[PDB]
Amino acid sequence: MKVRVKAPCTSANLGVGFDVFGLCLKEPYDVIEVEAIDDKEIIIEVDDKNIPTDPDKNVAGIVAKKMIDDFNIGKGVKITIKKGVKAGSGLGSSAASSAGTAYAINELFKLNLDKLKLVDYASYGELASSGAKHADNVAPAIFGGFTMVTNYEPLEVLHIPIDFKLDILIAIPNISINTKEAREILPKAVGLKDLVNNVGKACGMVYALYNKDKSLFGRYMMSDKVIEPVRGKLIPNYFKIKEEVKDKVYGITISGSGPSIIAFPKEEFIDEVENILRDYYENTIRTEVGKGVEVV
Amino acid sequence: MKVRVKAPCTSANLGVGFDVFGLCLKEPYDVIEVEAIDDKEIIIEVDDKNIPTDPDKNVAGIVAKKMIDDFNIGKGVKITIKKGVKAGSGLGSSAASSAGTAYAINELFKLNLDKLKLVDYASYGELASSGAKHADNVAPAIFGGFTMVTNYEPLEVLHIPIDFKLDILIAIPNISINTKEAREILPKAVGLKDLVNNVGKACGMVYALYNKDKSLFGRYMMSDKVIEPVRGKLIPNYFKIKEEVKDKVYGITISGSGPSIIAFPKEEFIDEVENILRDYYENTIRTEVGKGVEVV
Repeated sequence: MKVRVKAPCTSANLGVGFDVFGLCLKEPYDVIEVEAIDDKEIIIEVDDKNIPTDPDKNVAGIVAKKMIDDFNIGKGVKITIKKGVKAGSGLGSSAASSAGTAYAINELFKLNLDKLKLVDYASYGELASSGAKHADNVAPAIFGGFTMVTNYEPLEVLHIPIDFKLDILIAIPNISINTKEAREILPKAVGLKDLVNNVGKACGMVYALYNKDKSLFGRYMMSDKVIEPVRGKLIPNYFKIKEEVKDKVYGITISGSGPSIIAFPKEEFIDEVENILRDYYENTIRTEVGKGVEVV
Repeated sequence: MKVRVKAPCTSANLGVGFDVFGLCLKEPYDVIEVEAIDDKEIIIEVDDKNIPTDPDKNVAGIVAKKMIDDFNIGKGVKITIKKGVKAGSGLGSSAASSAGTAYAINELFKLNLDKLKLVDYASYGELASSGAKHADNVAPAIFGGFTMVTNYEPLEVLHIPIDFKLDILIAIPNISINTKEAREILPKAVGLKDLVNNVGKACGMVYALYNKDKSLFGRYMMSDKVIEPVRGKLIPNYFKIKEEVKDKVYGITISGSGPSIIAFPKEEFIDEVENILRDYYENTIRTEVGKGVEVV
């Protein structure tokens, strides 16, 4: 009685969509196995030893218990986790485990819950663990494609399938940013003009997706002046890299809280951009939009 | 050389889309005529003398001028204007004359400008007469349907045709609000929470239009907490009316800077909602989404 799942990384904010937008990646991902066991206990194992194994501290254990309790499940579970990427990289690492666990529990115990509810449960875990739902990483991990968290409580998620091709390049710097550090960078207030600018550009990106227009999507994506200029200072060579790939990408910005960089290379310069990225960051991967947590 | 046209009113902002969103109405509308005359004179006729006939001060005169200098239009022009609604009510009355003018000029002399260029010239008029492009009103007037002004400098406009029926009820309170005075009350800075809320809700409205979801569009429309709670205090009974038609409309908000109000009544309650609006205000009009300026 077990289930094995692939839970993908995700890239949130996407420039002008801070705390709303989320794009699901195909790679990297967490591989998670959940096994029903007879004694009413929650046991966790993770291939990354610094990660707590205490079911009350590990986001995966926190999600399992809440679901086990809510659905008055008899069994306990053994959760085995192979991490795709370290937390603090801006790639929704913790969200992958939260989403992956909610989705795996739903499968193993036949709960038949719809996706929005799985996002809710996964978010319960992120909240308990870090003080915030991080629904904008959890939603794309569960739905796949592009998502928008358009109300935080009650939680509402709008999903926009991405059916055209969208190559993605991810540069992963060897530094980290935890949830506390991410908030420190945030501006205290925003000028009316910036709100207007961001609302307009963010809405234009939605229009761009429905019109399959990658240039428009990427161009508007690079317009934020509220957060990006400050968040970008935290990433070595970010602005310089942005300048150097300028005409070879549809768009490039910071992934989530950073420090990872996400770029959408034009088809003709994909290897060149990958190479340029590698020259600054050895840990660079090539992916595409993902379909969300899937049974493997 | 005679061109007769209909310039429609438009509703800008729509709650969370301020300075960006614009919706073209079918009515009210200006009726404008432009005939080619020989002398290098710009002559203006307007049903009411509250509207300045002097070509340098009347927006339609300005759009008429700057359009000839540019194109070397041989003969001068005389313009007849029948106003749809009183300016300063929040229905794009002025943009109706500007956009109506440019669309005619282009029509009358078979120039082949771009709907966008026409928006440009029309804005030039609103600009040359108020310093502001008022493009969020002029764009829907030209394009018809729903538009988004996504960049003010240069001008960028995205159009979303409204292919389904969208009933509209407009209430025009017998009061005036200084467009300018109501610029200072507006906060000049906003909290991050509001950036997040508005970006999410506005993007959700775009999603709603593509999914032809009136309910979602109207509910998100009523979610602004930056401008609406402030501007709405100056509209007698607005807040109380919003609560009263609560379940009978998909949504209800301020049209532009007010005092006019725009509601999307549910099919089932259109008569009753229009009656409630007539009971509070006196002037009500039942329309739907328009298609922009067209040859009559």
